[PDB]
Amino acid sequence: LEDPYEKIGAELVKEVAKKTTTTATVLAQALVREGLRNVAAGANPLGLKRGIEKAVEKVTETLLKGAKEVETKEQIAATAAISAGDQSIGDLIAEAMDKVGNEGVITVEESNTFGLQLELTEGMRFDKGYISGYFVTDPERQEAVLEDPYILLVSSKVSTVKDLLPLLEKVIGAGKPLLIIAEDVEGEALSTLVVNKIRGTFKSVAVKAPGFGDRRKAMLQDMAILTGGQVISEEVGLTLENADLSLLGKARKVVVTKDETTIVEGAGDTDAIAGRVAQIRQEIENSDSDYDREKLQERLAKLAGGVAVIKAGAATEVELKERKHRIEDAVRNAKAAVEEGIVAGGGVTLLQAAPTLDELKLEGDEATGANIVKVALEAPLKQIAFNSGLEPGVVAEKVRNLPAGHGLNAQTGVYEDLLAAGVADPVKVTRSALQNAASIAGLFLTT
Amino acid sequence: LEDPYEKIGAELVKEVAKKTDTTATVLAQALVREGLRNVAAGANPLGLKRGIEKAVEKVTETLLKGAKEVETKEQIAATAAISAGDQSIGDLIAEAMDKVGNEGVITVEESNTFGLQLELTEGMRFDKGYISGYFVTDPERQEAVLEDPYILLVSSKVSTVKDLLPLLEKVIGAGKPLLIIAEDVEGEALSTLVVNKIRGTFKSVAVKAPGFGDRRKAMLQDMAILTGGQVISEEVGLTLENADLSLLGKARKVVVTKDETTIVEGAGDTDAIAGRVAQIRQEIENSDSDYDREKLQERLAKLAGGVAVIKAGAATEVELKERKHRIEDAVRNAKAAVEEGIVAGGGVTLLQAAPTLDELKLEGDEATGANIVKVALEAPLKQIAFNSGLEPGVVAEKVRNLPAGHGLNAQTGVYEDLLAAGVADPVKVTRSALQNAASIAGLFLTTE
Ligand SMILES: [Mg+2]
Repeated sequence: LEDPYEKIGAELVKEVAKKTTTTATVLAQALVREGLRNVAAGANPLGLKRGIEKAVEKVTETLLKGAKEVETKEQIAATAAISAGDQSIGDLIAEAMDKVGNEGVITVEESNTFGLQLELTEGMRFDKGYISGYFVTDPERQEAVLEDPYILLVSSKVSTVKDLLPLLEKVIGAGKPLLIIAEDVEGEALSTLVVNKIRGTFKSVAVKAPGFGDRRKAMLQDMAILTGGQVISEEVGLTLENADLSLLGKARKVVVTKDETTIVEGAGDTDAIAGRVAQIRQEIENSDSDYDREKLQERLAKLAGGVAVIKAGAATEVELKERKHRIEDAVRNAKAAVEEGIVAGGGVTLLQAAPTLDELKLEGDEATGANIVKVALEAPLKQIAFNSGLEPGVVAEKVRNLPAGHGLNAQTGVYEDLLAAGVADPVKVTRSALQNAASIAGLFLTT
Repeated sequence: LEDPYEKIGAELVKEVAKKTDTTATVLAQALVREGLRNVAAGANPLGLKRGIEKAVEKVTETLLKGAKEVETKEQIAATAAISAGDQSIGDLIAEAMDKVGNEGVITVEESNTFGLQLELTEGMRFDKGYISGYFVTDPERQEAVLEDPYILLVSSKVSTVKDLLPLLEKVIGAGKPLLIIAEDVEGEALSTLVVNKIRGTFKSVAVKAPGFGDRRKAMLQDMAILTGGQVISEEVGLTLENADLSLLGKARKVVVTKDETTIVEGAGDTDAIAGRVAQIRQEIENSDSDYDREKLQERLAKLAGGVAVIKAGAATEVELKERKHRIEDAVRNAKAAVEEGIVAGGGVTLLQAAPTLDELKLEGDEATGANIVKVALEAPLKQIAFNSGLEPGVVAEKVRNLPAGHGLNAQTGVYEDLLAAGVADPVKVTRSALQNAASIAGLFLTTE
């Protein structure tokens, strides 16, 4: 017996949570559900809202405090282990993470041998995707992939053709593909690119150069040095209309997604790349302004860290797929666990955070909004036990009474330390999930 | 044969000219002495003045009308190079106007490298200066300049001393200066900030946040993102007690004048910024009001625009100051050309304008007031002829006649096209000079 009016809300919250999950939705649905219930009893939608927010801030802290850290390769490997359901894969990720460090570029690649192989190379990644989604090549992943690409680096906009075709020709005359990173690519240069690309006459991609202004020119310089090319900036005697392939950097493979370009390989001497690396260590030392050291460490990281490449073997392209996926997922989990740490999954951490909300003194509407969150904190667990075909109220009461870290495991069915068991979660994820559920829920009780 | 009187008065005028704003001074003197003779011949002040005012208008629409427009990077470049006495400069500014766009912010600082530098960075200028002039650090330029500051955004009034202590404590702890932008900064809060600045204890500036109510609160948030800071509010974010330096935003430099605040190089995540600019473009499209719309789009033009910096090849001395104040003039002066156009430089475009006065209602005293104007229009060129040592009336008569758009030069001594010959003024400038003079003259007539 579910109230029609609540059901219609339920579905409006779900159809939203989609766009911005399973935890977050079930968690939102609960919040909104208790929301409408108290809004109907004459309660300020706003007061219930701010009250929720305070509750969520407080639970957040409590979750970040009571979070098991993940630092040793050994631990790290275990986290990735779970995320992929394979010890072999987690160890290879932990290896890679150790080599290039937790925050390093770790891509995964379709090897033709079989098994699982780790290789390191140079390259870097920046948060700038393709200009047009028409530059795409693997529709399912929504990525463009160039192979043995020439790299055009331009410190201005590109929109004419009169300066493009000189270069373009000389590049198709090599039967090589091309990545161009410029201030921007505007139509007549964007369309000549996207078009020749479908004609199949010319494969390529265009990406907005990262940053703004002068730092932007230094990051293009960076890329030239890490690619073996020279930045095209007519301001210093280097015409676009006049450029032999000599001015373009090369690499092994480029990969552009909706928001990040990855170059893999080089591309400039070990000398030059060392030179740049040092010079940047210099600026770092000779600066007393913290911003520039931030942005410098940043440039350094990409330039110095290089790229870890995980190689996977297979025979069905579908397996190659499922594999690439599984690994990629384990990476992002690994990285997230190394940042706020890790916590018992199963929705137990959340349901056992509820009693932290008594340390909170609020009055009326903001106090109810707090107690609403307190009830929602159990939704994820209760929801799981329901799919498990167990008794929601009943499981919420057999867990509300157990050691901090133990609850229902729907794999075995055996109430145990869920952390032990490898039912865990990166706490970033549990904290994100609550926060969104609480924005969504807030917005609802207000619009 | 100078008149001790007209002399004693031309002199008095020159001083009232050195007040705000020299073409105007010669104009104002010409209007006043001519205006005096006539007053000393019966003619009424109020009458002549009123007349001058109406006579100036006419000369205005006319000067606007005879305006060679400027759009292109060529033209624009050309203008600034004149007003700067360099063509590197001209270009460098025309360039600077290419990038940040035409009505964007273009800052000039004195650097220590040699080649005048164009750096683009994130940043912002808004229309509010220092709450108090005691924050001034360069007393010549009436400016407060702050290096590597920590910026504080507060959507409420700051008055209370105690409220800030826990934050100020932490900022003195870093040797960094602080720019505070609140609803206001008054009372013991204000004096405390000031006292400390005089002492040397602590380097700050306090500025009022722009606009009102909601719309102010939104711009604050804009400043927040552009800087990496978050707006301290008592409705979303937390109290001013137990605040962290991570809350503060930062930038390479803040310039606060009597009128304005520039934030150079905000320390914000370039993509955080981009994202917000997005949020605004959306708001614009969803906007139900053509008013709500123009506001949003200038907010947007501030974020996305950033700030052109120009560094002054130095090496090495007081020249770096002069050199700065010139580059600056060449900038407000190109921004000005574009906006209204250019005209016959020299003292010319003004002269040839007088023939536009006759189309008025030449009646009584106001008839004469206007007749005074047609006279002073000669003044500009007059003075110049007086320098290279010519015959005012002769040079003046000849030029008075030469086909619309030609006149004499200074280095050139050639009655040739002077626009082409490269000698010109922003209309606006020329229009302002006359308008000002008349306003001076305006006094000497009514008052003693
Ligand atoms: Mg300066």
